[PDB]
Amino acid sequence: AHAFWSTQPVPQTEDEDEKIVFAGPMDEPKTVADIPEEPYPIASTFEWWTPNMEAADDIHAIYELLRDNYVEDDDSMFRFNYSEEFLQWALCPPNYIPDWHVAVRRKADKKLLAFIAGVPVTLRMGTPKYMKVKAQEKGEGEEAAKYDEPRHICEINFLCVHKQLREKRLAPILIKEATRRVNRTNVWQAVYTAGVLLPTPYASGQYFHRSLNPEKLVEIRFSGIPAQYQKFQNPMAMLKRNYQLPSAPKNSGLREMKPSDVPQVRRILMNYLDSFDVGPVFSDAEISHYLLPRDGVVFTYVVENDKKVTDFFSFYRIPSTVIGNSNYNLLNAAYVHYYAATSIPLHQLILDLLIVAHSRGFDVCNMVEILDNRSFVEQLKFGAGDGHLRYYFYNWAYPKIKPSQVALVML
Ligand SMILES: CCCCCCCCCCCCCC(=O)SCCNC(=O)CCNC(=O)[C@H](O)C(C)(C)COP(=O)(O)OP(=O)(O)OC[C@H]1O[C@@H](n2cnc3c(N)ncnc32)[C@H](O)[C@@H]1OP(=O)(O)O
Ligand SMILES: Cc1nn(C)c(C)c1NS(=O)(=O)c1c(Cl)cc(-c2ccnc(N3CCNCC3)c2)cc1Cl
Repeated sequence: AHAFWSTQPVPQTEDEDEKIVFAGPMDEPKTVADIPEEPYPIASTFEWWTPNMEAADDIHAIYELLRDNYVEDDDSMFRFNYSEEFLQWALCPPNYIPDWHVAVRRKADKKLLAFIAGVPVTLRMGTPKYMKVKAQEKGEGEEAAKYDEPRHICEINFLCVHKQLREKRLAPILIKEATRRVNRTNVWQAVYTAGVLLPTPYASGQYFHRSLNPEKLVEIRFSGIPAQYQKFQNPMAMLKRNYQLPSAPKNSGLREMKPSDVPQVRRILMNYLDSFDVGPVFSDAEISHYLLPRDGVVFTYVVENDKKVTDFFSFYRIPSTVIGNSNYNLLNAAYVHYYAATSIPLHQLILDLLIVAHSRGFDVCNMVEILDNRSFVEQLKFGAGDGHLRYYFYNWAYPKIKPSQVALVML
């Protein structure tokens, strides 16, 4: 049973998801005037707080909460340690709404207890291709096309309750208050991902990992030496050999992205993401924000030969705290972000991603099997992990799609 999720406008079961044939809202159309202006009620010893995600101290406060209380693996070996610079980048994109950054603090001494954050996204979330075909076959083209235009909605992330406050039904209250603040802004859908299975994803993909520093990954037990390698005299030497990379990129004309690259990168990215059922639409301002290099946060390279940009890739950094190991404090992970290839095969473009990430001291390259990420898995020696990222909408009925039909990278 789901005492909270059963009350919310999301599909309730997989069986229900199979009956969905058109994109559209779940709930009753409602107005901003219908939405309470007073904050959701909360216990008298707590209070709502809106941190300023551009202000160093407030960013540091939220950073500490997440550092100590955000996503861990099941064996409490690793915990995400999103940096302060990362949080300001993720949470303050163009036209962000400060009121969508929602915290709870203990009233007496202002102890920070919980967080949830929304950001705007312009999303294509109309009926997927395979379902539009079914609609044509049945003379239902019109209903299937009703919500084809890209929508201005909310992306939700960084939901976090302090370890001491777990299993007290605080997460639902955060979710209700975030919903209220978003609805007051006349937005009625959200998109979110989680590693856990909730009612009810519209897509799911496995995580994949590419070892860059296998000796450290084995040391911290992110990886082990696979059985097959025990037939060698030095299993770790062979493992290191297996994962060795060039020390400099191989593509002629690879360089870091510059502000002047924004229009070309926008063009080639938007052309590419069009091929997917669910994907973001990005303005120039949003391309600049999400793709221009930021030290320690996001790294973006373009292939420019003979004064023209033909390809690009981007990756972002999230270190994870290594909880139990004494010798290392962090696992430095690079995550595959947006990319587009027009001049070279995708594997040739992404090999340079691995090369750059390795040169910069990253330990592993991670991604979900979205976009065309499957197309380079084997050649570049990615392996599936035990994790899955599930993709959800709030208040949006959506036919189940494959993860290779998802083009929205979730941070
Ligand atoms: C229109 C605008 C709409 C805006 C809102 C869109 C919706 C956004 C929804 C949020 C998208 C977040 C995207 C991300 O950030 S995913 C990252 C989530 N964060 C973590 O995993 C950090 C570590 N864990 C925690 O901080 C806590 O365990 C959390 C906060 C996750 C739950 O705290 P706690 O463990 O103390 O439990 P509770 O007693 O307060 O509450 C129990 C209820 O919460 C349901 N639950 C558990 N985990 C999740 C989860 N990841 N998404 C949604 N719901 C979740 C659970 O099924 C149960 O409901 P029900 O099964 O009884 O029905
Ligand atoms: C290195 C490491 N550090 N940590 C903390 C872990 C769990 C690992 N192991 S992992 O790499 O193999 C991996 C990774 Cl990265 C991520 C998740 C996961 C779980 C829940 N949710 C998300 N969302 C990402 C998008 N925003 C919303 C939440 C990701 C699961 C695994 Cl299992």
